[PDB]
Amino acid sequence: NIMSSAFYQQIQQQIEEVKAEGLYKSERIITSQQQAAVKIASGEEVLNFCANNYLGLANHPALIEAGKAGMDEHGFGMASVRFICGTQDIHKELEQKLSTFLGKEDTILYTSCFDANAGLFETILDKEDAIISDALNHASIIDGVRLCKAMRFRYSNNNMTELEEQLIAAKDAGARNILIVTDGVFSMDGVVANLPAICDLAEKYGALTMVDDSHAVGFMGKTGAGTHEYHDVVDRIDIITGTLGKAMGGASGGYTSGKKEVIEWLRQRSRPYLFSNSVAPAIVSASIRVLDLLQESGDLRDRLWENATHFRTRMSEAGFTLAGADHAIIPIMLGDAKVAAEFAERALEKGIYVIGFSFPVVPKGQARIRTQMSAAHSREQLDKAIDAFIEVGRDMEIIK
Amino acid sequence: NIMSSAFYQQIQQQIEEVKAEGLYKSERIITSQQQAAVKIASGEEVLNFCANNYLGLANHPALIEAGKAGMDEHGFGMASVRFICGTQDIHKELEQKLSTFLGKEDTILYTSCFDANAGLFETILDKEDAIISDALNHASIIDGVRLCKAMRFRYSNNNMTELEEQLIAAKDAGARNILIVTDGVFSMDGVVANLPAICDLAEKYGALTMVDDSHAVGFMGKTGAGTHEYHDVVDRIDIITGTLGKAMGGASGGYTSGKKEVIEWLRQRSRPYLFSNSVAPAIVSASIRVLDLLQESGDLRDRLWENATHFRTRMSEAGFTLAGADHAIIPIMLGDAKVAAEFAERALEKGIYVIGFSFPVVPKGQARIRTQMSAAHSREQLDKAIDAFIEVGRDMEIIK
Repeated sequence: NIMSSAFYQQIQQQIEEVKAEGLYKSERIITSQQQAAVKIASGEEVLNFCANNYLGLANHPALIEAGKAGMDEHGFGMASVRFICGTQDIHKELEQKLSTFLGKEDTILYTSCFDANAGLFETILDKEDAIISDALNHASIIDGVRLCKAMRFRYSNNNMTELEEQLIAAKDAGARNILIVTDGVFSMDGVVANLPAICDLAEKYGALTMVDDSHAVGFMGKTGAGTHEYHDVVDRIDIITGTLGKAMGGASGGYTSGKKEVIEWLRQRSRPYLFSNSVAPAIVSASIRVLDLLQESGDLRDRLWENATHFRTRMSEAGFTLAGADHAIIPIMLGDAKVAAEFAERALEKGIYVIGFSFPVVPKGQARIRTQMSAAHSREQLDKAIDAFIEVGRDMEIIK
Repeated sequence: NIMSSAFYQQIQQQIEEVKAEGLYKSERIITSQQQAAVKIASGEEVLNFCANNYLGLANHPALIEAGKAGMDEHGFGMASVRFICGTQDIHKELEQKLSTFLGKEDTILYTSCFDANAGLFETILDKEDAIISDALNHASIIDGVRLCKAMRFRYSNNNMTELEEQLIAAKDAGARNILIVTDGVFSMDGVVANLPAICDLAEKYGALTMVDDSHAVGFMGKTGAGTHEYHDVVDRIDIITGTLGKAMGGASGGYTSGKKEVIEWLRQRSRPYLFSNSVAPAIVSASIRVLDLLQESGDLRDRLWENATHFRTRMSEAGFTLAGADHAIIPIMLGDAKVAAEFAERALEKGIYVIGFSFPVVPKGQARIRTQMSAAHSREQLDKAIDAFIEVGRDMEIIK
């Protein structure tokens, strides 16, 4: 417009500062499908070690055929919200299937877990209530709590002592309902949350439990229901949120599961559910097929855990410092941010695709490179990757 | 448990209160594809007049086959965000295609327009800035503004005088940047916003303009770019948000379009873009096919507008009071809430699916039934609908 010139100038300045601080996120164009071997625009094939394709279902032919079948049987889109004319039979079918898979009474579907978390806390909790969140919760949970008028309390990561202290402070504040929100798996450390201690403190202080099993559902546990099956704390965890964009396929969608009263109140008052388009029939059909496929074979889970144990053993032997325990997310702790950036660059030169993270996302100087295992990797590709990692670590004067 | 029971009991009380006021939203299961004739679980075929399938693309065979082609070429899902390893070539292709279709420099894709509005205001405007919103903006815009630390200003619907007053109050308040947010089409009145007067006031007071063309893109305008093409105010509107869940297919997805600096800053800082899964390849391929198909024939637009003119003329003759102008949304103004509910029930008995709206969404007593035209309706089905509507109006002592 007129004054716009100054406005965009400020934005450009900010962008340039982001480039100066070394935090500019650049997207790498992919020309192939989502699998273990990915083709970039430069023509090179690289081994992908930074995708949430834990079970390799993002290119599974059964899911592709189920999506085609869904598009032929129920159409491409709904072009309406759920309560008007966007609810098909496959939606309720997937909801019942998810409720039985997770062991809850009912579920409600969103187009993403971001909107599932955003539309939960404000719909349930008033000013009288209180929310107690782990300090390292996901950004969607943080924004959803920001939309909630409840009393807000945080406790440092996995510090059950601070959790009990904040519970006491919540009771003293006169809180009606108290909700404890936590990720099932902290997506930057590869550590599973201490669910038994949380449930015990909840029963001690009479509080509700919410778990975000986005990085857990599909393979964590005996049936892969999530971390609530990992610690055997089903029926003690009240609300469970999750996504389909991780192990459960990798397309899109989210869900919230709990007793029918909460789910009805969500269908009546959750703003993303009322003012956003319904879930596409292809994704719903593919997710139903995902649930069936996970009921048919635990082979992919065993492959993933074998890959994880092999990676952890071979990388711990070579002198690398690894974090986390008992999960497909294995971070390589590097310390300095520039070291993490150079490690990612060099590993890309050797044909391995990884991503490092520094200050605004993880503390300084605890810079790390988050490698993510996958059931699509074979020990040929795994060993090629691990060898490349050890080569880069030796070249950078890291491991000796 | 115990406190769980009390919590769910209070929730049940709230649900029962919602049922007492006659505001319980119930979902009707659909067994057929999304088209003009929809089959419910009771076996009946009904004519749908409450879906945003303006061009009938929700069941278009070209989009279904293009989605199958996309799933075969680029997979089912990405299982990663855009800046990690979720950006394919088709994503950037669709972004450039949309930027040229809308006449903007660049676009950015989200999994829904809800997240597009939620991730815009907080990313751009600080406390130094100010936002001036139409009092009747969509819920997604409201939630996005709620996340912004800027000064908040409202002006009554289409009241350019109050808009100028709030612009003056914002300049006097010392606002650095001022942004005027508005829907292109108000989805409850069928009225297009007074974009020329808004642009004139913005140029007078040096303010940015944002338009949410969700109910406009695809058919409003000469090429269907949106209401900014309707009023010929491209380059005068700075930012445009929109969805693909309406005329552009009806599946899911959203976008924000503007100058390249803003889109870069969004790719670097928009929280839903950084912490939510990328758009599925099927939807992206189908949207590219949508843009091509809309550039290949203006037949669907002509069918939609012919249906709209026929409906408005024949319903205005029969004595009905219709609102709106120059849009596929035609509200039948009924006044009383019980009248709107009974009209919807009776029209459902006649085999027509419509939805009425009363107090918390539209003023009392301005109850209305929002009929939405579609290029999938044929004059056979359209005339059957209008006959049913006139029958209901005669039975209810409304029209005489």
